[PDB]
Amino acid sequence: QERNTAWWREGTVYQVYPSSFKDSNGDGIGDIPGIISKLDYIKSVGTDIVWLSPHYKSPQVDMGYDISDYKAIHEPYGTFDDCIKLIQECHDRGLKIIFDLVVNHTSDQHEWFKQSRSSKSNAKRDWYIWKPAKYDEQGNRIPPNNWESYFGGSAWEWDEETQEYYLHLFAKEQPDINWRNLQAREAIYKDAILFWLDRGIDGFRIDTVQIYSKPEDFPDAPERVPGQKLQNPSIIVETGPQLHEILQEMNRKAFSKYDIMTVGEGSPPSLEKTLEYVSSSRHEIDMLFSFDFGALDHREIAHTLNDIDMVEMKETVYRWQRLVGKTDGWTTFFLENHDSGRSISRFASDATPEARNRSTKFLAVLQATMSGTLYLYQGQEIGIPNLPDEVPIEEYKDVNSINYYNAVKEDTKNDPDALKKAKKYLQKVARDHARSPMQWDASKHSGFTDGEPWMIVNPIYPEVNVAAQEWDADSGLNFWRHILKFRRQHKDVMVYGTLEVLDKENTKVFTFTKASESGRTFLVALNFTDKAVDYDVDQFASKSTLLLSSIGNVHHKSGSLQPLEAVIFEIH
Ligand SMILES: OC[C@H]1O[C@H](O)[C@H](O)[C@@H](O)[C@@H]1O
Ligand SMILES: [Ca+2]
Repeated sequence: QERNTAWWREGTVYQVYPSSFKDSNGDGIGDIPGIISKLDYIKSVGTDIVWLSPHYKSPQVDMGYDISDYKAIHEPYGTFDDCIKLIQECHDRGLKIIFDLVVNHTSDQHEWFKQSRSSKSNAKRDWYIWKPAKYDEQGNRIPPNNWESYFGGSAWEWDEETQEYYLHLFAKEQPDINWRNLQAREAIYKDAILFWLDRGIDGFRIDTVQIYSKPEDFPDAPERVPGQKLQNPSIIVETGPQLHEILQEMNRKAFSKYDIMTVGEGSPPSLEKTLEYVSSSRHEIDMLFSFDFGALDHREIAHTLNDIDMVEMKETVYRWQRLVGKTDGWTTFFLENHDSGRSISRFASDATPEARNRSTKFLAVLQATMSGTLYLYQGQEIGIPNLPDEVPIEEYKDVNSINYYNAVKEDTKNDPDALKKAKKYLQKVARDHARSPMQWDASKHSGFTDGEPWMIVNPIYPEVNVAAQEWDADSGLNFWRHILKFRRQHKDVMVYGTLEVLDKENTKVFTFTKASESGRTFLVALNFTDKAVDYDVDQFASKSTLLLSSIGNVHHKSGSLQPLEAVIFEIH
């Protein structure tokens, strides 16, 4: 198997969130014709590959990640031929398109589940994970173990009609597929994978790629949150006994028969296990998204915020950037997606118009200099920040936000201080900041819809919008376009370059080198603080020439880095 890999290795991915990108018929929901009408705009950002988030038939409990039919399209997004049209419209403009592959679980409204839960004698019973109840010391009915769902509460839902519990790592409406059942494997391969590979898509975003295979004895998860009864089982379900078997099967049967790229969500903590997923040798998948970088400012399982430790951040960047050049694997880099808070709000300053612009360019240098495939999320190019403090919790429509807040309200019996702390946490890292409609212009709802949007449009939209940034040479959008042109022109060091960290102990400035095997080497310095810091490039590079600064080359002062200034130098 000799393949065309350069297109995914060097390509820039733009992630589209169907519900929030563009509404073409004023019902307040985004749709496929809206996407088709904005494809020229996507191309103009610098995009090679479009990553469409789940658009298939779904009750929208988890906004597309609970699928009720792999072969049909969610009616508000448009018709089945609208989906085929989008694939062609992308292709017409030189854009590839990848779909979201959600196969750890299905909707509870999927016909496969309606059959599974119907009776214990049903032919498709074993297609999902059913377990009998356990009884505690005092005779009460309890689940098979302490596993917690990622959205709160136990991971086992009680089906009274069949007196048995079904496994659900996500919502009660997302029952987990039993991957031990070969008949269910074939059903997924045919409907969720080969059906769309046969319609000409260029690849998939594989969800929760580590958790398909559960250990046969479903043992209690470890005490990750001291003294709490239920425990998230991510650490014991990740890379299960059949996981690599499954990925190997998906490659030989589907991925290897088409010219595509596969990107998996979730990576192991070690290099040798990570290479078991992405090494060319292995013929499984091409690259992985790691949660490490996104986890520097919060701990999801404990719903706690924390200050970013500069040295841990550097070690996290190096942990995965080390795959490029020293191995036959690959890696990715991203600061945003549908499951995260806005990047300028979490990693830079969003306080003022000037700060939003300076921060957008700052993070742009951080991402542009990282090796591996680069991923942008709709909005990131124009510096959309997080929803401000004045937006109340009722507007946070995401199920993860509602379940957490409700669990605080229940477990603390409306402790008002606990609710304020729960809201503060949600204001920094909720998934809702990434789902507020795309900001196109300064008209009603930032020109996203003529109707009433399905979720609140960020109220900074009059300042922050595409049309405002299009003809402004100094906008974050035109900075993003230039930095991607720079990235392609210097791909030997930016895309394929080996990364090495210098001045490790420095807590204010991150300094690293990107070296090609051709010879060429760049040095990147980022001042993550908001005060001027003394910085001397000559202590880390014999000879150097400034190529670009995020604050403007003429504003760069030798012997210092300005607040949130990132610089690229050619050295050696
Ligand atoms: O499908 C359940 C969850 O897993 C997926 O990986 C998605 O990225 C996330 O948005 C979703 O809530
Ligand atoms: Ca619509």
